[PDB]
Amino acid sequence: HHWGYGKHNGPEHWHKDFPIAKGERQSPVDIDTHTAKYDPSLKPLSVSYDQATSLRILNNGHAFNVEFDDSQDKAVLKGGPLDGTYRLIQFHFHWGSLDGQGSEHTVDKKKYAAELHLVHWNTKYGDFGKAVQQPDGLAVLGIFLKVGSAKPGLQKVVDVLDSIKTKGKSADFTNFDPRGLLPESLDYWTYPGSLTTPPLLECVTWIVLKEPISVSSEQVLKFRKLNFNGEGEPEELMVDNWRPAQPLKNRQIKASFK
Ligand SMILES: [Zn+2]
Repeated sequence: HHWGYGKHNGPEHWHKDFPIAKGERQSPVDIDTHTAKYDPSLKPLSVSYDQATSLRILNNGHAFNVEFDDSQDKAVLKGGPLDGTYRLIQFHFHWGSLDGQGSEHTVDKKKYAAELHLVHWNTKYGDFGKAVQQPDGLAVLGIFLKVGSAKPGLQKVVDVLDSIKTKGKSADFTNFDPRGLLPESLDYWTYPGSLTTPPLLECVTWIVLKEPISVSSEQVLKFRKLNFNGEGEPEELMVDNWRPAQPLKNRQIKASFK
């Protein structure tokens, strides 16, 4: 037995192995745009991805992860609600079985077809494993995906998924530029939260972009051909790998824009 997204091991079960699932600053949440508070003391995001060095793409049994070299300040996030410098370590997606679901965050109860998470860790803690133990240890940039026109910058990712169909498989994935995954605007909401997968640690500063990117029906369809299972095991399609919205509790969502 292990946690997953099935009927018998899904989000509603996670609290048994990971009690923090019922904690005070769990993610994702519903962003209520009318009760979000505009904060003019919030700065612009500074995204510096021009020296980013992608290494590998991996099917870890619940998503696929594109990994980056985080040994130096190559791809960093600064500004916004953050204090200090956050290094990009990986990005991954959450998606659905149908176009009308897939995102983790929702906006006035609207679900998007998928959600992209660019995960960064605060360099003052020296390594990722130390960072996740701290309340200001990670920053995650969340980007919604809607189905419309194709996203050209996503296609290199889509074309390599056949080679990592099953859990545990990995492929070399160098020279991918994550700047091709960003929307035009960097307007955002931000709130303190958690990882949305076990161990669900409450160490994340969420930065959710307002503007979705559009991908084609064909591109998201390829996501849905991946497998939760390992090679030689019964085929389980990797779909609906999203956690539903959690209670906001004593938190406020702030907006960088009016
Ligand atoms: Zn995620």
